Amino acid sequence: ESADLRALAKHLYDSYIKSFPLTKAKARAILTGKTDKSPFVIYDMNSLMMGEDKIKKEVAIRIFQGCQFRSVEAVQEITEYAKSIPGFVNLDLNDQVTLLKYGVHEIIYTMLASLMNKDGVLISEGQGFMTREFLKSLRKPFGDFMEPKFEFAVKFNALELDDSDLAIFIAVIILSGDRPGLLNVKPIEDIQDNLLQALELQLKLNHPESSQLFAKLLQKMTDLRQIVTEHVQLLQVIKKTETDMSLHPLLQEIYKD
Amino acid sequence: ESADLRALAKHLYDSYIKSFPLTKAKARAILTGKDKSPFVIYDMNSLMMGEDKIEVAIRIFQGCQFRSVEAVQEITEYAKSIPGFVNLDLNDQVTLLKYGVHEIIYTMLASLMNKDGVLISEGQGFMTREFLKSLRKPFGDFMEPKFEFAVKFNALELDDSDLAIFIAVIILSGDRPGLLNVKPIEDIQDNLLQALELQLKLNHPESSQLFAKLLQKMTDLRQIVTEHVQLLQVIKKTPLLQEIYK
Ligand SMILES: COC(=O)[C@H](Cc1ccc(OC(=O)C#Cc2ccc(OC)cc2O)cc1)Nc1ccccc1C(=O)c1ccccc1
Ligand SMILES: COc1ccc2ccc(=O)oc2c1
Repeated sequence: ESADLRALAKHLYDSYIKSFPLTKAKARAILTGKTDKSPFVIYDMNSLMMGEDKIKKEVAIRIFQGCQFRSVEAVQEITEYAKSIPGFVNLDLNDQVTLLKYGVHEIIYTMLASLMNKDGVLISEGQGFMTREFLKSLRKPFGDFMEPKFEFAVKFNALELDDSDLAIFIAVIILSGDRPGLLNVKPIEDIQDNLLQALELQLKLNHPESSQLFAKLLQKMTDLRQIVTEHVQLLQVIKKTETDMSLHPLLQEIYKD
Repeated sequence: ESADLRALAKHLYDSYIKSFPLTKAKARAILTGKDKSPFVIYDMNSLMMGEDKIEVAIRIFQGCQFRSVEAVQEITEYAKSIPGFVNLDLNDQVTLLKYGVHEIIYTMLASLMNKDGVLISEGQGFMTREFLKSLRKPFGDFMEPKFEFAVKFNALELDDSDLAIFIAVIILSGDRPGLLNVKPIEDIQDNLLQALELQLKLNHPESSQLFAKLLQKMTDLRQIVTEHVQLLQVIKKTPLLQEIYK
């Protein structure tokens, strides 16, 4: 029965809204230009320096540190959302930890896309907007850390997915049977089918004109995995290059593999 | 008319049954007996045996925390069922659910509980009251306070149907801190109180002022929740998983 699938989608969207402070719609409104929400934009060091006045060590490191603290915030929100997903809590604790560890970074990048536009990415709760170039400008090796994300962001954004569509999609990502170190795959696999079934109906209903959106969206997953692998490689260089720099413990634990 | 209250009462009962895997009647049948006896842990060995059938002090508490998380999701599904809960401001729904859950968990917990022991693993196993009491502080005290409440609360002899309305009343609480709008929450709560009152009289005509007595309990729930959090802070003083339970 579709109603069951529709109801499940409704639940996920509801959980998605409560779980995440900044929705895609809110981000789009600030970016679209729909006065109250207008974002201070950092395109230069002085603007970044200025940003402190109205927005919440080394600048390249400080900015990289900002993401690490923010990622921690995302992990907490994703983790909160993940519990919402029907039957995720029920799964074996190790599997819950394993799914979240592998799943979280992919979701963050997907979720990040909502903030991003070819020019820049929203920061500090949408209070400020950071230019893509400025992040690109960052001194090696830290400069091309958001360059991969931006590309995924235009390509993925192209989809034009609404928050409701995303909430189911993030759910599918988290509940992935094919995760290294899983004790039970079958319980996870069954849940994903429901998410997959719900997502498929949701896209058709939501984006009737769009064709093979489900297939196109599912393809996106390969890109997310590629991005995560690239980031880990980049992270490895950062640690050796910067002995002094410190990584968040929660973030480090996810990193270990 | 009155039919609406009865309609509401049945609707909550159906939602309550669907929402929760294990019911007081189902729990009752196992403690009373009626079809395989739950594995019983009275000893450290039995608990070790218990894991396979289905450190010492710390691990058990985690299971309760793990179970609680399951309860919150189950409660959330049932909470949605309640008429007009979904319509409420999303911040309010989160606030009612957040503050509401602990009181409901203990109330739900009570149905499983008997003076001697509390059921676990969906009635698969029974943990002896004495064994829980034995556990090294702060853990030894932790369960016992719940047992005392359960015995007194169980005294009412409420049926699952009575609980379902009662559970809705707890969730729909105006007092909760940070509510943006309370007119809708109190107005819905008022209707549920009306439904609960009618349900008790019909379901328990012989009982006198059962409604008032049930309303009285809430004070018990608030103190128990107050106690559990206070003990919990003390527990703190001794990875990703933290995030889950939080
Ligand atoms: C270690 O954690 C990570 O994997 C993160 C992934 C990530 C990427 C984006 C993200 O969300 C955000 O986009 C954000 C944010 C943010 C928040 C608060 C803030 O004020 C202090 C400032 C901010 O820019 C959240 C997480 N990436 C980084 C981690 C550390 C340092 C830099 C990054 C970058 O992604 C990065 C980035 C701009 C150049 C170069 C690199
Ligand atoms: C999963 O097994 C458990 C372990 C611990 C508890 C503790 C409280 C409870 O109500 O139910 C439980 C169930």
